[PDB]
Amino acid sequence: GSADYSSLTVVQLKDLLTKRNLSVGGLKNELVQRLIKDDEESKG
Repeated sequence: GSADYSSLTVVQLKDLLTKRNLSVGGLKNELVQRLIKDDEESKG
């Protein structure tokens, strides 16, 4: 009922990815997919 990257504004998606040593390349949805796809995969 909250999630994170789910749908931040392109400014936040770029902000977390910028600080994540990983930027977001693509449209707003691509940004959303980059954070969630990168977040779902990267996780011990």
